[PDB]
Parts: sequence; C-alpha cells; structure tokens
Amino acid sequence: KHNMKAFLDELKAENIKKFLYNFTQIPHLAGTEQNFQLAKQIQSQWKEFGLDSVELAHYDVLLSYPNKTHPNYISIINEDGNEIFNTSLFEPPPPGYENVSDIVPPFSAFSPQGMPEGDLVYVNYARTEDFFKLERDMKINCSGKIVIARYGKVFRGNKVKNAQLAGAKGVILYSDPADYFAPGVKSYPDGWNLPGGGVQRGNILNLNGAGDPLTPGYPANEYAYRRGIAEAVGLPSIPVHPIGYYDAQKLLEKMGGSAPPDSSWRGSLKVPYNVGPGFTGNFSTQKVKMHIHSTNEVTRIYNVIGTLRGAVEPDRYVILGGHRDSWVFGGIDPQSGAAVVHEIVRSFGTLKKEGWRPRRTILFASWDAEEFGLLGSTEWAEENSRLLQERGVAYINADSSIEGNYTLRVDCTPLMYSLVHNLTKELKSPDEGFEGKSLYESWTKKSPSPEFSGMPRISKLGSGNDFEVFFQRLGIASGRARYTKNWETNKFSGYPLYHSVYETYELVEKFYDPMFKYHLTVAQVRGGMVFELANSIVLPFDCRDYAVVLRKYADKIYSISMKHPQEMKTYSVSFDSLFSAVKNFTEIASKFSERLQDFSNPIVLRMMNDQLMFLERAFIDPLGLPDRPFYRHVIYAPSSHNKYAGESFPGIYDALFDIESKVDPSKAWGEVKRQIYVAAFTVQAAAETLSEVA
Amino acid sequence: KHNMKAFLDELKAENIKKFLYNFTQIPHLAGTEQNFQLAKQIQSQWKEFGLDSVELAHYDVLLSYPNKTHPNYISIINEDGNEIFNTSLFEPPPPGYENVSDIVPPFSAFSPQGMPEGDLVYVNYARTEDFFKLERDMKINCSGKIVIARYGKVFRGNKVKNAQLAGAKGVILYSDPADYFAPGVKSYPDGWNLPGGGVQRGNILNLNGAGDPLTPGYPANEYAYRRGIAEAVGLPSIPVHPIGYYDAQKLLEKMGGSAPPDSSWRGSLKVPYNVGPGFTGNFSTQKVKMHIHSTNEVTRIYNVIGTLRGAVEPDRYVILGGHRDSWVFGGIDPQSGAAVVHEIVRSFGTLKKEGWRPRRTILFASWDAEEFGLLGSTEWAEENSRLLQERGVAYINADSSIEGNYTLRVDCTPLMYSLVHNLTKELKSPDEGFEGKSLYESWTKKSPSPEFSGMPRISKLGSGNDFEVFFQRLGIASGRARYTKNWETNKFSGYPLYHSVYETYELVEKFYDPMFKYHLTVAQVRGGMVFELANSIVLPFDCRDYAVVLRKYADKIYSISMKHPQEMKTYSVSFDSLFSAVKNFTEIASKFSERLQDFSNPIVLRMMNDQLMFLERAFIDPLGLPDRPFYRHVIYAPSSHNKYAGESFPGIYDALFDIESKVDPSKAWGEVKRQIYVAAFTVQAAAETLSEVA
Ligand SMILES: *[C@@H]1O[C@H](CO)[C@@H](O[C@@H]2O[C@H](CO)[C@@H](O[C@@H]3O[C@H](CO)[C@@H](O)[C@H](O[C@H]4O[C@H](CO)[C@@H](O)[C@H](O)[C@@H]4O)[C@@H]3O)[C@H](O)[C@H]2NC(C)=O)[C@H](O)[C@H]1NC(C)=O
Ligand SMILES: *[C@@H]1O[C@H](CO)[C@@H](O[C@@H]2O[C@H](CO)[C@@H](O[C@@H]3O[C@H](CO)[C@@H](O)[C@H](O[C@H]4O[C@H](CO)[C@@H](O)[C@H](O)[C@@H]4O)[C@@H]3O)[C@H](O)[C@H]2NC(C)=O)[C@H](O)[C@H]1NC(C)=O
Ligand SMILES: O=C(O)CC[C@H](NC(=O)N[C@@H](CCCC(=O)N(CCNC(=O)c1ccc(F)nc1)c1ccccc1)C(=O)O)C(=O)O
Ligand SMILES: O=C(O)CC[C@H](NC(=O)N[C@@H](CCCC(=O)N(CCNC(=O)c1ccc(F)nc1)c1ccccc1)C(=O)O)C(=O)O
Ligand SMILES: *[C@@H]1O[C@H](CO)[C@@H](O[C@@H]2O[C@H](CO)[C@@H](O)[C@H](O)[C@H]2NC(C)=O)[C@H](O)[C@H]1NC(C)=O
Ligand SMILES: *[C@@H]1O[C@H](CO)[C@@H](O[C@@H]2O[C@H](CO)[C@@H](O)[C@H](O)[C@H]2NC(C)=O)[C@H](O)[C@H]1NC(C)=O
Ligand SMILES: *[C@@H]1O[C@H](CO)[C@@H](O[C@@H]2O[C@H](CO)[C@@H](O)[C@H](O)[C@H]2NC(C)=O)[C@H](O)[C@H]1NC(C)=O
Ligand SMILES: *[C@@H]1O[C@H](CO)[C@@H](O[C@@H]2O[C@H](CO)[C@@H](O)[C@H](O)[C@H]2NC(C)=O)[C@H](O)[C@H]1NC(C)=O
Ligand SMILES: *[C@@H]1O[C@H](CO)[C@@H](O)[C@H](O)[C@H]1NC(C)=O
Ligand SMILES: *[C@@H]1O[C@H](CO)[C@@H](O)[C@H](O)[C@H]1NC(C)=O
Ligand SMILES: *[C@@H]1O[C@H](CO)[C@@H](O)[C@H](O)[C@H]1NC(C)=O
Ligand SMILES: *[C@@H]1O[C@H](CO)[C@@H](O)[C@H](O)[C@H]1NC(C)=O
Ligand SMILES: *[C@@H]1O[C@H](CO)[C@@H](O)[C@H](O)[C@H]1NC(C)=O
Ligand SMILES: *[C@@H]1O[C@H](CO)[C@@H](O)[C@H](O)[C@H]1NC(C)=O
Ligand SMILES: *[C@@H]1O[C@H](CO)[C@@H](O)[C@H](O)[C@H]1NC(C)=O
Ligand SMILES: *[C@@H]1O[C@H](CO)[C@@H](O)[C@H](O)[C@H]1NC(C)=O
Ligand SMILES: [Ca+2]
Ligand SMILES: [Ca+2]
Ligand SMILES: [Cl-]
Ligand SMILES: [Cl-]
Ligand SMILES: [Zn+2]
Ligand SMILES: [Zn+2]
Ligand SMILES: [Zn+2]
Ligand SMILES: [Zn+2]
Repeated sequence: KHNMKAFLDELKAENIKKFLYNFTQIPHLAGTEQNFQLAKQIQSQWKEFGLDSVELAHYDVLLSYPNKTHPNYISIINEDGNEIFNTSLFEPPPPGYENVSDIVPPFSAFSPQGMPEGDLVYVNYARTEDFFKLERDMKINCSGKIVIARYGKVFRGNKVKNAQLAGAKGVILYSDPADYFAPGVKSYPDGWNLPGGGVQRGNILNLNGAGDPLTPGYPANEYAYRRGIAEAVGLPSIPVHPIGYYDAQKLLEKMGGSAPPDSSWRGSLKVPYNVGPGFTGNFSTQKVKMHIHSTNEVTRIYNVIGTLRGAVEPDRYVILGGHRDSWVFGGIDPQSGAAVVHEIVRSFGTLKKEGWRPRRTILFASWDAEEFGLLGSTEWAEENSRLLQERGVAYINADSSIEGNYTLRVDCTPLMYSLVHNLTKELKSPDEGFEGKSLYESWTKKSPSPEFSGMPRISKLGSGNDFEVFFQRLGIASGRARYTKNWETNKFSGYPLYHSVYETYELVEKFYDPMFKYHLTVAQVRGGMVFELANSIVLPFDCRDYAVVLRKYADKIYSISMKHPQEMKTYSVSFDSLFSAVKNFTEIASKFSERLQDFSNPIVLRMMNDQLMFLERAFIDPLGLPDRPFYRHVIYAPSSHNKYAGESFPGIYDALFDIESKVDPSKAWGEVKRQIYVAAFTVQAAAETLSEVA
Repeated sequence: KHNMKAFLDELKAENIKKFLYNFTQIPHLAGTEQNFQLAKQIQSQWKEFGLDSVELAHYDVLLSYPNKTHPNYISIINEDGNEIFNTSLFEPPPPGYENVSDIVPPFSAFSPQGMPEGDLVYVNYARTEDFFKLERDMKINCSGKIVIARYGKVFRGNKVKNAQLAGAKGVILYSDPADYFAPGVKSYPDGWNLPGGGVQRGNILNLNGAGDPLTPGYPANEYAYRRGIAEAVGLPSIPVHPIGYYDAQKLLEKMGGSAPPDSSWRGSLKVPYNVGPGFTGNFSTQKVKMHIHSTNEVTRIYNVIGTLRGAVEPDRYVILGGHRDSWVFGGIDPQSGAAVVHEIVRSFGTLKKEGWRPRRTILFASWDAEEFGLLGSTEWAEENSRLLQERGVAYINADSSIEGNYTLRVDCTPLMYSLVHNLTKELKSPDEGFEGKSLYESWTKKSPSPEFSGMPRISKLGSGNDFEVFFQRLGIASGRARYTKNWETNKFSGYPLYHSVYETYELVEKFYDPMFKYHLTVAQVRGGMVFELANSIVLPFDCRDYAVVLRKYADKIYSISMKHPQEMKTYSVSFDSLFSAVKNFTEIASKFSERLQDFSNPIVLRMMNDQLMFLERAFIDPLGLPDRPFYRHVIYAPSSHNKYAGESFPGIYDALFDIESKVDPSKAWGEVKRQIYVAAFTVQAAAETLSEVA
C-alpha cells in the first residue's frame, strides 16, 4: 500500500548521518563559489531521487564580507595612542580543521566602516528595559559612548537599534558564560560548551520583512531598479563587532563608575560588571577603539526549487523549505535540517518510482542567504506572490533539527494544533524511559501545556527564519518543529556553539545525537505534516482552535489596557467590539465544522477546502502595521523589541507600550482605539469567510 | 427551454417605462428620508420578484448639504460695499413641479465655508495645460484671486485641485452654451437644451479611490474610528460654487486685462472672454464676493444587496450594480439605469420561479451616495474585500442607460472584448435604417474602431462611477454599456441637463427615447453579459485580447519617452524589459488558449476557470501607485489630470509628464526607470499565472 506508514518507514537514520557528513566538510557561505557548487549537487540529486522538475532561481542581493587584507579588531589605547591590547583576528580552529581555508573570521554582517574612539558603557543585554533602567533610573547617558552588551534574550539587530537610538557611536557584542556555558560540561572539543576564544557571527539588520535592502516589494532580478545605499532598508548607522569571553574579560576588568544596579546585570566572569562610563582612576585616560573595514556588495545567490506534481489538485501547493548557506561548517545550523529535507525528498521519490503521486503539488526548497536576512526565501516569494497567495495551502520550515536532546518543540498557526496532536500520537518516542510509548506521551510529560492538563506546549510563531514572508506577509498557514532542551533550566540565549567555527559534524555525532534517532523523529514529524497536508481529502485544519486562542489573546490585551483605568474612562476606550467579533468567530466556526462533517460532492469539497485555505489569508491587512508595511498579519507579528519572539494583536500592543510616557495622552489613546477598530473588523471579516457563501 | 433567449425575451420596454416613472416623481438625495423609503421599496420588490435573499447594508459616512436658512450666493460689490448684483438662489422649477419641496438648491458638495472678496481671473476649463498657459506663457499670477472656469472636458474635482495649487482663494464654475447648448434645439421644456437659469450640481472631492473621507481602508460601521476633519481625505481648501450662463454673463461682461490667447478660450456668450485680472477701467474698483455656508456631516446611507444562489458554483460571484441616489429627480442619472436593473431582476426571477438557477451566484446592488464620491459601493467593498477578491468573477455597472440616441458605447477590460462582440451580433439593432440588422452591424458602422476595419470602438475604463473600487482597487474584471451621441460633433462635456432640476421623466419620454427601445437594447446588453458570465461552463474571457492592447500601450509609452533622446542616452533608460514581458505574455497566453480548447474533467475545469478569474487580479500591486494607495492596478488608473479618463501604464506616464521642467533630471529619470521595472515585472508575473501550474 502507498500510505503515510510506507512513507515514514522508508526514512533512515543512517541516510541522514551520511548526508550531514557530506554537507559539513567545507564552509558554504552565501555568495561564495563553494555554496554554488553545493546548490548544483543538491539539484542533481533531487532529480536522481525522482522529482518531476528541479531548477535554480538566482537573485543579485546586498551581502557583507570582511576585508581579507585589512582585518577588523578592537583596542585599548593609552594617552599617547599606543594599542596596549588587541582582540583576536580569528577563532583557534578545531582539531583536524587547522588547514581548512575560507573560514570567514568573526564579524557583524552589514556594519558600516569606521574607527571610533571613546569611553565604554555596559548595558547588560541591550534590551528596551535595560536602556530604560540606565537613562530613567540611573541617569546614565550613552550619547557619544561605545556600548558593550552581552548576547542573549533578544535578536542582536534589536540591541543595535536600541543602542543607536540612545546615541551610542559603536557597539561591542560578546558571549558571557552565564548564558552560553553549562554545569559541569567541557568546552569543545571535549564537550558541547563554548571556549573563551569562540565567537558568535550574525547579521545586525532591522529589515522588518523587506528582504534584499535595495529592492523592497520586488524581486532582485536581472533588470531590477535598486535604491542607493543611503535609502536602503534596515542598515545600521554605527560600527559593530563580536568577541569571545577571554577578550571581553580584558575590556570589562577595568570598568568604573556606578555599580551594577542588581544581580541580574552580573554575568559569570571575575569582574565587577560596573556600568561606567569609563575605567577606574589608575586607567582613567585609557580608551577603547574599534577598527571596522567590512564592505557591502551586490552578490548572486541561488535557491534550489524541486516540484512533485499533484495527481488531483496540481494547482494547490504544500511547501517544505529550509536554507543551505552557513556562517562556517553549519554542523547544526542549517545542515542538521537540510540533511532531513534530503532524506524526505528521497522517500517521496521512492513512492513516486513505484507509481504513486500525492493528491496536491509538493514544492521543496533549498534557500540561500538566510543568514544575511532571509533574502533567498523573501526574493523568491516576491517573485511568485500571485501564485502563492491564490494556490498556497501551507509552509513547513526546516532549519536546525536539534538545539538539544530533551524533547520536541513545535511553533505553528493554531490551524495545525490538531494535525500535530494526531500525528505525534502515531509516532514512537525516541526518549530513554519511553521505550514503546508515543512521541505525544513523552512530549506531553516533559513539556506540559501551561493552559490545559494532558496536552503539550505549542508556541506562537515568531521570526528570524524563512517562514516570515509566507506567514506574516502572505498569510499562508505555517509551522516548524525540532528537538530542544529542558524548558526549566533554559536561559533562552541559544546552544553554546551557535554561529561558531566549533559547530561541526563531530559536535553532533559525539555530543547531541550519536544514533541520529532525534534527527529521525524530527524527519517523521516534518515529513508526516507535509504528507497529510498534501494527501488528505479534507485539509487538516481545525478553525475552532483559532477561536480559542483569539479569546485568550483578547483577554491578554484587555488586561494590559486595564492598568490605566482613569484614561480608559476619560477617552472612552472600549474592547466591546473585539470581544463581540471573537464571540461571532467562535459561533460561525462551530457551525462551519458541523457542515464540514456532512457532504460525494467534489465542488462542495473544493469550496470548503478553499474556505479552509483562505482562512489564514483572511487575517492579512493590505495596508500593513504602522511603519512596518511587510508585516500584514493582524493577529501575529514579530515583537518590535525582539524579532525572535511572537506578539499577539501587535497593533494594539505597540499603541499601549509605555503609553504613560507619551506627551499627548489624547493622541496616544486615539491610536489605541483605532487599533481596536482594525482588529475587531479583521476578526469579524475572517469569521465571515466561513459563513455559507450565498 | 431556459437559455439566454428566454431571459432576453422576458424583458419589456413597457416595464422599464413604468419603473422610470415610479422612481422620478420626487427627489432621492443621499442621506434623506425619501431615499431610505425608496431603498425599502426596492428591497420589498426584489423579494417579490424571486431573489433568495435581499438585505440593506448601512454605513455612516461624511456628506455635505447647504444651510436652509442661510443661502449660498455670489455678488459684485462696489467701493462702498453695496451688493449691486446677486446670483440666483434656485433654478426656476419646471412646469408641474413648481410646488415640489425638498429640491436641493445648486451647490458644490464639500466646499468649505467662507466669504472671500477679490479680483476675477478667467482660466478656460481649469485644466493643467490652461494653468501652464496662464503662468508660463502669459505671466498671469492667480495667487489671491478668485478664478472663474467653465465646466467641461475634465472632472470638476481636478479643476478645483488645479486652482488651489495656483494659489486661488475661491472658485466659480458655470455652464457655457458652447459646450452644453446644441444647433437649432430648444431649451427645456420645449427641447433638450440647457436654459440660462439651469445649473450643474456635483461634488468637488479628490478622493483617489479612498471612499468615505473619514475611514480610508475600513468600513464606516457602527464602531468605526474616524479621522478628525483636518486629516480627512480629499476635501478642498477654498470655497466653490456653480452658476448658470445668465449669471455668468453678468460676471464676465466687465472683465479687463489681457485678451484671450486664442479662439479655443472663447465660449458662446456676448462677452470678450478676457482673462483679467479684474474689471475694465470704469468698474476697476468693483469686486466679486462669495458667500458659502454649506456644512459637512456624518449621515447614514443604505445599499440594497440581492442574492440569487448558483446551482453549481455558489462561491463564484457575478455582480450587477448601479446607484439609486440622485441630485434632484434623476430622470437620466441614475434612474434610467436603475429601472433597467429592476427589469433585469424581474426576468431572472421569472426563470427562477419555473425552477431554473444560474451556474454561478449573481449579486444585485442598489448603491447609495454615489453622487458624494462612490461612497456606498466603496464602503461595502471595503467590508467584503476578502470574499470579493477570492470569489469575484466580474462586475457590470448600471448607471445612466442613455446620454444620447445615436449608437452604443462600451468601456471594459480587454478580457470582455470577445464576449461583447459575440453578444451584440445576436441582438437586434433599434436604429432607424438598420431594421432587421444586428446591433453589432449598426454599432460598427456608426462608431468604427480607430485600429481595425470591420470592428467597433470599445474604450478603456476611466473612473467617476461605482466600478472604481472593484476594478482599480480589487482587480475584478469590469465593464459598462449605454446609448450615446455621435463621436464626431461630441464636445465631451456631457448631456446639457446633467445634474439639473430639468433632468426629469418628461425629458426622457419626450426627447430621448419615446418608445423605450434604446433602454430595452441596453437592458439586453447589460443582462446578456451577466447571463453569459454567470452561466457559461468556461468563463467568457479571452487572454489573447489583453496581449494585443499591452503591445499598443507599450508602443505608446515608449513614444512619449523618445521625445527626450539625449536624456535616454545619459541615464541609460531602456524599455527592453517591458517589451520582453509583453512578448512573453503574448506567447504564454497563446499556449493557454490551446490548452483551454482541449480537456470531461471538472478539476481541470475549475483550475482553468480560476486561472481566467485571477488574471485581472494578477495586475494588482499591493503597494499601490505613488501617493495613490487605493489605485493598485498597474495597467489602468484614472488620469491624474481627469478622473473621468483612463490612463495606460499610469506609473510610467506620470513619471514622464512634464519631466523637462523638473529641477533634478537625474532623480526624475531614476523614477522613470523604477516605474519601467515595476511594469515589466507585473506583466511577466501576470503571464506566469497562465503557465502550467506544476
Ligand atoms: C457580531 O454579530 C452580530 C450579528 O448577530 C452583529 O450584530 C449587529 O450589531 C449592530 C450593532 O453594532 C446592529 O446594528 C443596528 O442595526 C439596526 C438595523 O438593523 C439599526 O437601526 C441600529 O442603529 C440604531 O441604534 C444605534 C445604537 O444605539 C444608534 O447609534 C443608531 O444611530 C441607530 O439609532 C444599529 O445600527 C446590527 O443590526 C446587528 N445585526 C444583527 C443583530 O443582525 C455584531 O455587530 C457582530 N460584531 C461585530 C464586531 O461585527
Ligand atoms: C521572457 O521570457 C524569457 C524566457 O524564455 C526570459 O529569459 C531569461 O532572460 C534572462 C536575462 O535577463 C536570463 O538570465 C540569465 O541566466 C543565466 C543562467 O541561466 C545567467 O548565467 C545569466 O547571467 C550572466 O549574464 C548576464 C547578462 O550579460 C550578466 O549580467 C550576469 O552577471 C551573468 O554573467 C543571465 O542571468 C534567463 O536565463 C532567461 N531564461 C531562459 C532563457 O530560460 C526573460 O527574462 C523574460 N522576460 C522578463 C521581462 O521576465
Ligand atoms: O536575519 C534574520 O531574520 C535571522 C537570521 C539568522 N537566523 C537564525 O540564526 N535563526 C536560528 C536561531 C533563532 C534564535 C534561537 O533559536 N534562540 C534560542 C531560544 N529559542 C527561543 O527564544 C524561542 C523563540 C520563540 C519561540 F516561539 N520559542 C523559542 C535564541 C533566542 C534569543 C537569543 C539567541 C538565540 C533559528 O531560528 O534556529 C540569525 O538570527 O542570525
Ligand atoms: O465622485 C465621483 O467620483 C463621481 C461622482 C459623479 N459621477 C457622475 O456623475 N458620473 C457620470 C458622468 C461621467 C462624466 C461624463 O459622462 N461625461 C460625458 C463624456 N464622456 C466621456 O468623457 C468619456 C470618458 C471616458 C470614456 F472612456 N468614454 C467617454 C463628461 C466628461 C467630462 C465632463 C463632463 C461630463 C457617469 O459616469 O455617467 C460626478 O461625476 O459628479
Ligand atoms: C558529497 O556527495 C556527492 C554525491 O555523491 C559527491 O559528489 C560526487 O562526487 C563523485 C566523485 O568526485 C563524482 O563522480 C560525482 O560527479 C559527484 N556527484 C555530484 C556532484 O552530484 C561529493 O564528492 C561528496 N562530497 C564530499 C565532501 O564527500
Ligand atoms: C484528529 O483526530 C480526531 C479523532 O480521530 C479527529 O476527529 C474526528 O473526526 C471524525 C471524522 O470527521 C469525526 O467523525 C469524529 O467525530 C471526530 N472526533 C472528534 C472531533 O472527537 C480529528 O478530525 C483529527 N484532526 C485532523 C484530521 O486535523
Ligand atoms: C411606486 O411603486 C410602488 C410599488 O407598487 C408603490 O408603493 C406601493 O403603494 C401602494 C399604495 O400606497 C401600497 O399598497 C404598497 O404598500 C406600496 N408598495 C411598496 C412600498 O412596496 C408606490 O406608491 C409607487 N410610487 C409612486 C410615486 O407612484
Ligand atoms: C465568440 O465566438 C467565437 C466564434 O464562435 C468563439 O470562438 C470559437 O470557439 C469554439 C469553441 O471553443 C472553437 O472551437 C472555435 O475554433 C472558435 N472560433 C474562433 C476562435 O474563430 C469564441 O470563443 C467566442 N468568445 C467567447 C465565448 O468569449
Ligand atoms: C581592503 O583594504 C585595503 C587597505 O589596506 C584597501 O586598499 C582595499 O581597497 C580594501 N578592499 C575593499 C574596500 O574592498
Ligand atoms: C595591536 O595591533 C597594532 C597594529 O597592527 C600594533 O601597532 C600594536 O602593537 C598591537 N598591540 C599589541 C599589544 O600587540
Ligand atoms: C547626553 O549628552 C549630550 C551632550 O554631550 C547631549 O546632547 C544629550 O542631550 C545628553 N542627554 C542628557 C544629559 O540627558
Ligand atoms: C544528551 O543527553 C544526555 C542525557 O541526559 C544529556 O545529559 C546531555 O547533556 C545531552 N546533550 C546535550 C548536547 O544536551
Ligand atoms: C445655518 O445658518 C444660521 C445663521 O443664519 C446659523 O445660526 C445656523 O447654526 C446654521 N446651521 C448650521 C451651521 O448647521
Ligand atoms: C443682494 O443680497 C443682499 C443680502 O440679502 C442685499 O443687501 C442686496 O440688496 C442684494 N442686492 C441686490 C442688487 O438685489
Ligand atoms: C504671485 O503673487 C504673490 C504676491 O502677492 C507671490 O507670493 C507669488 O510668488 C507671486 N508669483 C509670481 C510673481 O510668480
Ligand atoms: C433623437 O433622435 C433624433 C433623430 O436623429 C435626433 O435628431 C435627436 O436630436 C435625438 N435626441 C437627442 C436627445 O439626442
Ligand atoms: Ca526584493
Ligand atoms: Ca471607509
Ligand atoms: Cl526550523
Ligand atoms: Cl454606466
Ligand atoms: Zn539557520
Ligand atoms: Zn543561523
Ligand atoms: Zn450617476
Ligand atoms: Zn451623477
């Protein structure tokens, strides 16, 4: 038989291992010749595996690279101008790789050039609330200063935006062991911990969904008109560089001024963690100086697009996508994910050679330049927007398969909650102590839902990965899944060797998943979801699950507003219309489910599958959110304070944020009310797409 | 049998006459109690006629009305301040109506209040080129002056915008007999000509598709948040009033200054048509003074929405819509159209009571507040945007059925050219001398195509009527049709009694269409188009017809650019990518037609009908045109100089318009190139929706 169980049984742990090894021997940086060569390999093997067509789609986008003969580094300089201390030029390469070329040294992609000189201020994680504490409560002014911040808690792009608006003239980012160094485990190569010479690469853009900085709205094709650099989207205006904790100890050990305001400002190093500004008396005339010479340039990138045509609904698309570009070797991020995609293509191809086809079309993607701002996914979606919005059923992401070995992590649209629950009940747990039990049972036990007994935790989608254009711009139902670490004990700053040279095949095989059983479990979840979405006669979305979280989100935003009872009376601020819309959605969705359970008629079937497909689409507002035109979904956007986190009713949340500080309360509460109107209308319009059509 | 011929044969001239008489006995001004009463009548009769459901949809929108106890008028004042001349307070009412109440006096809807005083300048039709001639060639400065302009050639809203930007402090509009008074025909009530006391009402907004000035983007429902007046869309900033040619002769007869620059500036009255500024020497200290006291206020309006459910594709919508509100009696505009809609509903209802249903759903609409800015259609479409864009097949408009008695006028999307040609070949000509001939033959003979021998003229859609939100905002295929006057001899300023008290039932029955045979022909065209669109198994759109006009539009915009050969060399301005896209569209559309002619399979059928439905939709750009976010179609927009006229490749046209006057040629030619990029990309993306889907 050709059913889901045939599909699932053909996947093998041993194939995923082989592919991960094949993908991680050399660096595959976006825009380099070796990442083009890997794209041509993937295209050739996806055709051999059986897909009906496989093509490269290329784009010419803005990337960023260091200057090979003019290295980036930081100094302490004395009164006379001698550089008495210099940060490293490279990470000590790991055992066996000490002769590999083309390892890009640590840098912050898209930093402007400069050589600023001045006094240090320590700003903790550089969050919005950390700058409020500095300027409002401690009275410390960052204008004209170089800020040093530890990585962790929020996207590094938001840290840089926050430092810029406080008037900083440069930023220094470092990894503190309190966040990235765990209890009793050794540094690479003896364990999975971060060494004092290790450094986290990463871009520092604020794109808010735009894609290529030079071509917002349109694909970066051969005849594209480009903005000049000064009008480009999302570039930072001050120099930025990342360092390891050996180098950071040298820069912090001399800091004077105010004490840390409390113990949540202290890391793990043997230093006071004083806030500054400047150094203590003996070294009060010393200074910090940055040297940054990176350049921005328009470089070609390549997506691989494979197609497996549907037998019945060839004009309905189910997409499995993940990126292929890496900062260095990509042992976890992304090749642990791309190796799983490779095995999933191979199994669907096995079925196809025996004569099977799915009901709906499945599209497979190897994205480029994800690490430089989701550029490959976003340019392809800009090019194909009209097809994706009238034909796109769902998008399943496939970056890193593991960031731990404790239990499953799922973030998705409410429309897939029921699909995920049913599929994980039919899968075996790979966890020790759950031999012979379901993945549902082990996940539910190790990661309980906050709200409901006997259910597992499923989070909201945030951003910082390739689903952003499909979900928050186009309104296609999306999901992602991987193995992760324990929720208690989790500091939410990532795995220690994230975006480092130490992130290798050996990291994975020795310390994360020696048997490749977690990789295999994640391949069954991602591939099982794609199989049901593309083969089930009725789309596997449950509209009632949207109705439950919308009531939760409305209670939450109402409670934020109720902290200001006098202003709600003065300006006549009512949430009545939002709760009314949510009630109507609950009722109409309940009636829709009853009709979906009663009906031999394919037209009623296409009609009702189309109501299910366009329900996510219904939450899109073509005018976008305020000042963020490419974030169009009214229920979900990336937090304005942290691109990695999801925010619910983001229009209303942002109109309410820090409202008590605004100068014209009347105008600020007018905008709250406008955002309440937009959200009520949009929820009611979404509900009406599920009424009888005529 | 229940086929198109049964439908067409059930329509009767005598029914249309009766309904026109019923709709034109009293005024039906938007927002008044009598227009609400007519809406309740229409709803009740559409249910009796057989429709499955009929509902009122109401909205609270900004309208404008004069002050009953504080009349608008204009004066000539002397040195001492005595008003030596006063314009009329009302039009002399016609025979038999001299006791009807609630006739709104002449006014310009949405004029601000004021009483400005100053010297007159005559500006011809107040077009863009007339202000260029005044300021650039004649050196006459309109700053601080009251301008007087004749109606005709362009939408009165564009005239007011042009006067404002020249610095005028008020505007006076009048009807000149050279435009609105024809050869050897008598004034009402003895003929169809305009009397010297007649005046044209009309709004003077510049909405650019927004709808209700207070709620751009969202419906004006019960909980809507409203902008304050100062942030409202499209309101004029100087007082404006309309007058008849007796009053205009008094204001022009004393004008001094420069002579008219040529005979195209002279009308028909016995005056010099001097441009000013001010009066000749004897009366040089006299002045003109306006008195305007109209008020803007939020008023409820009511659309009637009738539904006839489809038997096979109930989730596909074919819409027949036209307005019901009138300035006074609405003898032509709009009730000559609404009476035709009434008879079309009655005939479809006859078939339905004998057991028939159309294949697709048909929606019938009686719009409100069209005369105040397309407000009823636009608010309903804003409310129902998600349903209309995923389910809307086509929209057929139904305002005035006659503006003449010479031949047919059709303006529509290229996708309906073939449908119109085939339907008119099956219809009888009502023209004298074409007894026993087809409507196609008489139309083709009296109104030949400019391009192709043996074909009739079909124009581009412009704007100034209720199709604007469906076509240029949402991208639903649209069309309109009516009887009109002879193309040569046509001055393009409208029928003489347009928006006047003299526009009555008697006007129509005595001078336009005594037998109601032109009304009947127009009902067969509008109703035949709706019948084919809603019942034909394959949608009746031909994509190849889009491919032919796109090449024509590309040749046209290229020729405008080639007037500047040195600048095209300096800035490397190429149209190669646009011609490449148009070539690709021609080829892909040709292959699509071949597939459409070969295929018992309903899924292939739904798939291919969906490619035909979404092809118009494919020309929509979600970011809109520059500064006009609600004009989203990249091929067609209303002219920026004349809302009534259509412009092709409007992004490029406007970047090129008057480019030789721009201060920074480099920036101006950069924007031309950007607009070439957007148009090529959009044409190619549209073509790709017609490729095989997988
Ligand atoms: C959720 O669904 C329900 C449908 O079950 C929907 O109910 C609607 O609520 C509005 C109230 O905002 C109703 O509007 C009324 O319509 C009548 C005519 O049918 C009008 O006469 C009413 O106007 C008068 O009263 C107002 C209120 O005091 C005055 O301000 C106004 O000036 C008038 O004097 C009023 O407009 C509507 O009829 C119901 N529809 C029903 C019951 O079918 C509700 O709106 C939905 N929620 C959302 C957020 O959409
Ligand atoms: C209309 O349809 C045709 C399809 O039949 C489509 O043709 C495409 O044109 C572009 C040219 O803009 C081709 O792009 C090339 O792709 C190859 C790889 O396949 C590249 O190597 C080429 O790049 C090199 O050469 C460039 C030109 O000098 C250099 O600037 C560049 O730096 C490289 O050195 C080039 O990008 C594309 O392959 C064809 N596709 C085909 C034939 O399948 C055409 O674009 C369509 N028109 C529009 C407006 O879309
Ligand atoms: O340009 C961009 O938008 C992103 C490009 C690139 N993307 C990327 O590296 N993404 C990784 C890592 C995303 C960050 C992350 O996984 N964590 C791990 C913790 N997980 C969560 O915070 C988390 C967030 C939302 C959610 F619903 N569940 C868990 C994290 C958080 C804060 C700081 C540092 C790392 C991924 O999605 O796997 C980058 O972030 O530099
Ligand atoms: O607010 C709005 O947008 C419009 C509200 C109202 N709409 C209205 O009255 N529309 C009428 C009249 C439209 C104007 C018109 O028909 N002509 C008659 C000449 N016809 C054309 O110009 C024409 C335009 C385009 C085309 F493709 N074919 C003929 C005209 C033109 C210029 C000045 C005065 C009148 C209609 O569409 O039947 C108004 O214009 O005040
Ligand atoms: C990764 O696997 C690929 C595919 O097996 C290897 O590429 C093949 O290499 C052999 C020997 O050089 C050639 O005969 C084929 O032409 C290649 N196939 C392709 C490109 O599809 C590749 O060498 C492996 N890489 C590593 C680092 O082991
Ligand atoms: C997940 O599984 C449940 C339980 O099997 C499915 O719910 C059942 O669906 C059948 C078929 O329509 C109904 O007759 C039952 O009454 C349902 N049981 C319930 C709601 O308790 C559910 O549909 C599945 N979810 C999917 C496929 O998305
Ligand atoms: C226009 O036609 C309508 C419908 O025939 C007339 O309205 C009806 O009037 C009669 C007599 O007053 C009543 O019995 C009905 O209740 C009305 N029907 C409705 C409102 O649907 C109306 O009087 C006619 N108007 C004119 C001006 O002749
Ligand atoms: C208008 O009428 C023409 C002529 O009847 C239609 O074109 C024919 O359509 C049939 C059925 O598909 C073809 O087999 C013929 O070859 C066509 N003749 C041609 C193209 O010369 C045309 O389709 C009609 N237009 C519509 C329905 O929109
Ligand atoms: C790299 O640095 C050198 C200076 O040592 C400079 O001349 C060269 O142009 C730089 N490369 C760039 C900017 O690409
Ligand atoms: C740091 O580098 C600079 C430039 O190469 C050099 O002049 C200086 O001596 C170095 N300082 C130390 C302490 O090594
Ligand atoms: C911070 O310092 C600079 C002056 O060097 C000044 O422009 C800014 O206003 C200061 N802000 C304060 C003191 O709040
Ligand atoms: C893998 O599993 C073991 C078993 O608990 C755990 O102690 C170890 O830390 C895990 N490895 C990683 C990288 O978390
Ligand atoms: C109409 O005019 C009178 C003045 O004669 C004024 O008092 C009244 O308020 C006006 N009505 C309005 C502005 O609605
Ligand atoms: C015009 O009207 C005003 C105000 O009613 C009046 O004072 C004046 O006499 C009138 N002028 C003439 C010439 O009738
Ligand atoms: C028109 O007149 C006014 C002065 O009253 C002036 O502001 C404007 O610049 C003038 N324009 C000219 C003379 O071009
Ligand atoms: C109606 O038709 C006659 C016949 O040519 C024509 O002379 C007359 O002017 C027409 N009426 C109107 C209003 O155009
Ligand atoms: Ca782009
Ligand atoms: Ca509105
Ligand atoms: Cl992922
Ligand atoms: Cl019309
Ligand atoms: Zn990644
Ligand atoms: Zn990454
Ligand atoms: Zn009208
Ligand atoms: Zn009108």
